[PDB]
Amino acid sequence: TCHIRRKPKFRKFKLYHEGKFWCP
Repeated sequence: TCHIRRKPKFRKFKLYHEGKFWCP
């Protein structure tokens, strides 16, 4: 599922260890 208010952008580490959810 993909539901986010602020899509991922301008980030260094991808899929880091912070909340399992990567899909706006």
